[PDB]
Amino acid sequence: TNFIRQIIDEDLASGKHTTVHTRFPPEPNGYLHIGHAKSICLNFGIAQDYKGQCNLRFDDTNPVKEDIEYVESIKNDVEWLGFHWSGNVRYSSDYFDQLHAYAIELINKGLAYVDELTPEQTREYRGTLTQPGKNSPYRDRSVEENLALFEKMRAGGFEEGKACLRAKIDMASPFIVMRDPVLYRIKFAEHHQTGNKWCIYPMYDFTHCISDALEGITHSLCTLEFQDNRRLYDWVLDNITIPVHPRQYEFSRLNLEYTVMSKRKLNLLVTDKHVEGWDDPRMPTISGLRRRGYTAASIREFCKRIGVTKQDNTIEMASLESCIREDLNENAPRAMAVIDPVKLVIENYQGEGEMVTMPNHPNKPEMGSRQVPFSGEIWIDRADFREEANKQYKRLVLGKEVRLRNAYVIKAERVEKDAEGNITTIFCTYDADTLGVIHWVSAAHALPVEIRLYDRLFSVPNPGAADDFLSVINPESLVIKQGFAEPSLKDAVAGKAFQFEREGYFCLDSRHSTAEKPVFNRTVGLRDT
RNA sequence: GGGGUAUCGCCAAGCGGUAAGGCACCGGAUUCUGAUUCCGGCAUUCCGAGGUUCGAAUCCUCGUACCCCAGCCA
Ligand SMILES: Nc1ncnc2c1ncn2[C@@H]1O[C@H](COP(=O)(O)OP(=O)(O)OP(=O)(O)O)[C@@H](O)[C@H]1O
Repeated sequence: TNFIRQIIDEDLASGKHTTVHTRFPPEPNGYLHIGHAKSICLNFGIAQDYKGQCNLRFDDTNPVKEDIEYVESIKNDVEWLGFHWSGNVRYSSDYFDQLHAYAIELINKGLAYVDELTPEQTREYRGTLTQPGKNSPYRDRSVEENLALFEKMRAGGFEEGKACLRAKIDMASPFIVMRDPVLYRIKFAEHHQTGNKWCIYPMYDFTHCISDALEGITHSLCTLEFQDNRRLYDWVLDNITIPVHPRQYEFSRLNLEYTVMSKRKLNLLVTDKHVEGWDDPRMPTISGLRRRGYTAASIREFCKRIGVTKQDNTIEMASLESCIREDLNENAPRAMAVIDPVKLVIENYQGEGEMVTMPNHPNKPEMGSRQVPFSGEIWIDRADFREEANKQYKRLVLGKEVRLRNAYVIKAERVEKDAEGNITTIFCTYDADTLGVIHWVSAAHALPVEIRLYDRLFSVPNPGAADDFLSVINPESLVIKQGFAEPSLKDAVAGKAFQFEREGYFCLDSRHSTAEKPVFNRTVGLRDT
């Protein structure tokens, strides 16, 4: 339970409400991100918990920043997380004629006027954070005059910025938001829903409260920056004929260590091609997380974990990463692949190669078993062999034995070096009556596989607070490798996390994999210690 | 000037009766993944100073710190 639910409980009990109706309202100007997921889980979660409704409403009030691509991707991610909205998808643009009708009521009551101060001037008259503002010389036009000027606006008679509609509140109010907040501005831009029907568009504050009222939203939940704004919310609803008055409650937004959430910024990474696109696996976007191999259930857990408070905060990746590991550890069928490979032959081995039965899950027999080809000329990961080591090192030293995964206890004997002091191959003896551990892959039966080792995108924890977040990108956010994996991975499906034993949970990258050359994104590493 | 917030390294319960939980972390026991699983340890102390009370993280003063607002963006 959190503060928002205690409020809802009181509301139900006191008989203030009988049903709860929330909404998630993203603007379609970018893909959704892990931050949005916190709001989604909150809004849609309360609905199903209290057997209530939650609308998906696209706040599409600014046509020059939104695109249809986003509305489709947004609907996509919402479902993927496992949530369904109430009834049909809604749009603020759905209320354009209603909004305009309400602007007129405001005008008719003298609570709004068409101002003509330029954009620079409007800023000047607004005062500062310590100095009150001042009434525009156009502030006292007659209702009749305002009706005329507004229709001129509506009818495209004014250039952009040459006139706008404003609420007539208080230029000296300590709330900067109540100093005659603009209600309509001219934009001769094709809207993705209403095409060119409109050339004057409503501002967020005017649109949002009226839309919540019309939809019968019982609790408008959004982030902390809107606490001041709440005053305008109520002011609008108090001066127009509407029969309900939704209440807004604010909770703090999610900040994740090492990542930027600002869609402006995420947009820069994409536009400047510093990442593949919105769903690149290093992005904090829901679709990127998906491609990265996270699971809708792991994200819901994350939300469940971070809580909901008024407290500003920054979660460490350790918490996110914890969630996906827990999920995958339980449901991921284990398999084997070698990322950095150095050849290892067993001379002692006689035969064209046998077959070893390995479990799909070392702790869950229920998940079945499989037939993995063993051999003499195998593949091993470089860092597993040590020509020289100490008691700690529990892998393959040039003097002792090491158990192969689910196979034979081999024994290191004779190395062979590459001219440049490197190791070309390892020769070891095997003990036919054997069946630390190390993973392997029969050279003869090995499947060529690309591996994409992903790390955090930024090299500082709050790249946001940097003078130039771009200059603080991690150059090792993605490190590609060519390795080998057992042939069963021949049947991996896009997004189906496997646990490459002793490395990390990996998943087939849709975007890149092909027939011969599959591509595996490393979702998250294993607890290395 | 206004609106907000202050509990462990990072989250977070608490709502006058004596500091939950989770992530990280340190042990130790199993383990053919240095994984998983188990065991145990991690706030006499709740931004600071005063005060009320039998008892205060919780009430009341008085400070201090941080966040948000001056888009015809949301
Ligand atoms: N980081 C966040 N943490 C929690 N909730 C968020 C976060 N960012 C946005 N939201 C919520 O998502 C809802 C939709 O956000 P919307 O896409 O309209 O704008 P925004 O993401 O705040 O701004 P921007 O488009 O500049 O990123 C908002 O009502 C807000 O409460």
